[PDB]
Amino acid sequence: IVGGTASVRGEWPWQVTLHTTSPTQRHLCGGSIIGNQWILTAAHCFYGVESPKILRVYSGILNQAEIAEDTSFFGVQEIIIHDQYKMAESGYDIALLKLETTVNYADSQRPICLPSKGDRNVIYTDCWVTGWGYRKLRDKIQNTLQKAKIPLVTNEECQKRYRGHKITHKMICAGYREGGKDACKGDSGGPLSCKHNEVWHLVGITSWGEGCAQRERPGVYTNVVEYVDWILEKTQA
Repeated sequence: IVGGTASVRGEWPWQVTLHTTSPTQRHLCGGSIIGNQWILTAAHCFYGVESPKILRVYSGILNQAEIAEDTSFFGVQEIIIHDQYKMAESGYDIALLKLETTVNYADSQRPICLPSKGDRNVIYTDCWVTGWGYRKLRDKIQNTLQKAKIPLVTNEECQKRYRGHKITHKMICAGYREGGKDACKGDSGGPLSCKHNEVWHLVGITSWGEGCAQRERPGVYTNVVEYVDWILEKTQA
């Protein structure tokens, strides 16, 4: 996260840190608890990932330092990547991780509400992007979970900033005209949480951007509401 600040412990209880154990353990991507056995994240986070066996999901984490060899984690039973996914910039950057065991909800770990189709007319004015990603294009994974408040921009406005791309209605962007605050490498798969009516909704999934926090380059996110039918289909046994 560029231009953000340290999060308060338990402030984003749905935020998880997805680790890979290969070659050695490290943070791979962010993700969001949306069900007792489900994490919603980004499809492009599994590039090169041949098996879910090398994945570990850690919930209720503030500092990466809290994660040690003796720290409990959730194994991943199945990685579900949208069948239309090809690459982040072309959209459909969404994936579900079916956990081997169920998450016991508590103040430190709880699900974020999925957006409602009836709220695509709502104007989210309190949205935040979170993660342990880079604080600078050329950086490294951060210890403390960072947060940054970023305004949503219309897709028409976003398209104007990415003329070489096709910003579809299945994407949603957030950023400041002058840049300065944005998600970055390592934040991928993380949530774009927006508080509406005293309730937090998973509006977007951190996906991509032209570098990080540059002026006139809004961050691009997977427009979650466009995937609620997909999520239901893929999670409904």
